[PDB]
Amino acid sequence: EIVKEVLPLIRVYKDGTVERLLSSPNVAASPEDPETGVSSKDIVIAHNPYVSARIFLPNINKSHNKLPIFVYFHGGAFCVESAFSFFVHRYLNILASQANIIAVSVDFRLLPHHPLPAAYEDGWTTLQWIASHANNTATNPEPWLLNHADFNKLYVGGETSGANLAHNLLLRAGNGNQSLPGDLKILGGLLCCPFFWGSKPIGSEPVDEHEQSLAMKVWNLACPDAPGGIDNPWINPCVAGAPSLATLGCSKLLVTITGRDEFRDRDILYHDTVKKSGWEGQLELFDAGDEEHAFQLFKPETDTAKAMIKRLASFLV
Repeated sequence: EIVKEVLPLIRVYKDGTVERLLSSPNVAASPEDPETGVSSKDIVIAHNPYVSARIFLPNINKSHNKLPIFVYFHGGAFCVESAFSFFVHRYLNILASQANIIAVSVDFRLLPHHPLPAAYEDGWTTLQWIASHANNTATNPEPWLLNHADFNKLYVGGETSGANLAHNLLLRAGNGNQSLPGDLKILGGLLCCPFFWGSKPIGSEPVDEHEQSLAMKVWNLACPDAPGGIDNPWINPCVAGAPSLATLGCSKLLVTITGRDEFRDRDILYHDTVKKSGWEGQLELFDAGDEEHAFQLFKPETDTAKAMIKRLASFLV
């Protein structure tokens, strides 16, 4: 019997058995991906609360220099998708090889059982875990990080809800009484169609249906206790009295948008607010074209997807 529902994404029963939308099944890590040459391993970042990940290492054809790290958070409205899906595996294989970087695909906790800020906390745990490698305080070090990772080139990002998550990580890092082990800094933020919303319809957003929007339902499930509801700074970063976007804790920031994404105008407002917030870094915007959310993961062979991957490659640098 049904306790919660946010169709088409998720159904939760009295017993805590959950039906989720599943856009692709999980695939296994690979010693060497046939198409891209990227190696992957599944590792435990933390046992409790349980946080795992897949790490991606491109072909090591030269080893003069160490590689940028890209910590990636999948989308799925905080309640579906996976760090290990066919789509994410194949996508990060492409990115890792094209950009020549190490990728970390984070399997953070999801609704219904873990409301925000659980996912936020898991991302922070991930970053601490990475930074403890750099100052030699990691109890169970990943050799790939010790051997191939350039810790001065840490990038953090994702799609939609995952990009929202990265954004909140940036704010935490830019907070004064917050530090990573060894006071490690984040180089860059990559936010691809980030999930942001608000109580008032803006731009091309439908006016009357706004109260019934899927975003309202998703936010209520992810964080019902949130003060201000859909206007809480976690979901609406441009809301009055939110932390200033001048405190984003990186030095380069690329915001990615698309034509058919429901978050287009929110994303556009967000970038523009960062621009006039006083933030000091390299701020960039990329309009990926007439596409949906995350189109490049689904159709990586299109000219538009290839153009996006190329653009990202020149950013993750």
